[PDB]
Order: sequence, then structure tokens, then C-alpha cells
Amino acid sequence: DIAHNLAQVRDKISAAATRCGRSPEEITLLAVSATAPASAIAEAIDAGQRQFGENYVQEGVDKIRHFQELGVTGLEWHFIGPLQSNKSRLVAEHFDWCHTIDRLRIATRLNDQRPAELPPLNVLIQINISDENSKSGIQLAELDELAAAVAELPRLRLRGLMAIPAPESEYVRQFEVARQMAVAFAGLKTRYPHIDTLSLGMSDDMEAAIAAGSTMVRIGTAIFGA
Ligand SMILES: Cc1ncc(COP(=O)(O)O)c(C=O)c1O
Ligand SMILES: Cc1ncc(COP(=O)(O)O)c(C=O)c1O
Repeated sequence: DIAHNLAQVRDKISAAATRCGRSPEEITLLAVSATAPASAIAEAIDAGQRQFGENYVQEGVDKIRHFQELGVTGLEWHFIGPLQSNKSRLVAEHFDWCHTIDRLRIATRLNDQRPAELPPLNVLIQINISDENSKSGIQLAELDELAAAVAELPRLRLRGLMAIPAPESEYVRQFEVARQMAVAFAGLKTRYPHIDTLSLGMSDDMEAAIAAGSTMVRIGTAIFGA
């Protein structure tokens, strides 16, 4: 039951925030509905969920159009998969957030292909913080350059950072890696305007991500199953 899992996930989030002195409202739950059918999302929506994350463009754009013509309003769609240049038009036309900005060219395409009547696309720069087997995300030493360039684009809005750490089961390493992301985030937050989103943490490391300072956790299986 999706509505029951939603409530169970929000309990774990609220628990973890409270334990480390944070207000539960500081942590946005982003329900990762990738691979989940539109019927399952519609249940989630009925249980009050409004923020949904998708890994693949055409799957995501089809859900977006579905709930639009149903006249369902007030949703927020986040593209959280790797973004190919040949699919950026659809992200720039249909999504509200994109978490995977890791090269300036792809961000300039999104800015150019973004219709003017829409609000700027909120974007996070993705950091490869600890995953040597991943080609996704920049190194921290490139952050200031990429952030400055991306910050300039008028149809985008730089909101913060995202990382998918390498899989880790030792809580100590989970926390140390997320702290590195929280430190970079704080550093960016001082100089850049409207930096308010650290997209970090999934079910396996949710506690350490929240204790380290994440503002948004990405939960998929624990909501929709597989
Ligand atoms: C294995 C795989 N999955 C998904 C995609 C992209 O999915 P979508 O067409 O929904 O954007 C690609 C792109 O070719 C792919 O190679
Ligand atoms: C970004 C992301 N978070 C989470 C999951 C799985 O959800 P859970 O956090 O419960 O492991 C997946 C895929 O289903 C995912 O792609």
C-alpha cells in the first residue's frame, strides 16, 4: 500500500531530523517514481505526495503530460537521471527541477531550449563525491568554475548541489562523505544567492545524510516497491 509506505517514510525522515536537532520541515521528500506506473503515482498524489523524481526523460514527460490533462495541479517534477544532449529539449520543456548538471554545455542547452513563459528551471550541480565507477558528476575542485558559469544563465536557477555517493554500509563513512557535501554546500551558500537545496541521501544512508545536513532525500523502492 503506497499511502501506507509514504506515511512510514515520512516517519523515518521526521524521526531522523528530530534526533539531530533539525526541524522535520527542513527535509523535502522526493518520491522517486522511476519504473513506477502512472497509476501508482496517482495513488501517491491521492496520499498527498506532490514531488516526484524521474530517471528517464520520455518516461517522465509521458507521466507529466498524463497528470496535466487530467487537470491535476501543483506537482513538482525533478529529472534526476543523466542527461544526454539529444534529450535536453524535453527536460527544458517539461520538468521543474534537474539535479544532474555536471557540464556547462548541457546547462546552456537547457537554458536555450527553456520556453520563456515558464519559470526558470531549478538546477543542482552534481558532484561525484566518492564513486570512481561513475562518470556522472564533477569533482569539487571544478565546482566554483561551473557554478559561476551556470549561475549566469537566465532561464536556469542554481539552487545547490546533488551527489550519489558510492554504495557504503559503514555509517561512519556514510556520514563523512555526506559531510563533505554539506561543507561544499555551505561554502557555495555563502557567496551564491538562493542556494537552499542539498539533494543527498536515499533509504540506505538516509540517517547520515540528514544528520550531515541534507535538505532533500530521494526515496523510491521504500515507497513503490519494485
Ligand atoms: C539503457 C537506456 N535507458 C534509457 C534511455 C533513455 O530513456 P528515455 O527514452 O525515456 O529518455 C537510454 C537512451 O538511449 C538508454 O540507453
Ligand atoms: C535516486 C534513487 N533513490 C532511491 C531509489 C530506490 O529507493 P530507496 O531509497 O528506497 O532505496 C532509486 C531507484 O529505485 C533511485 O534511483
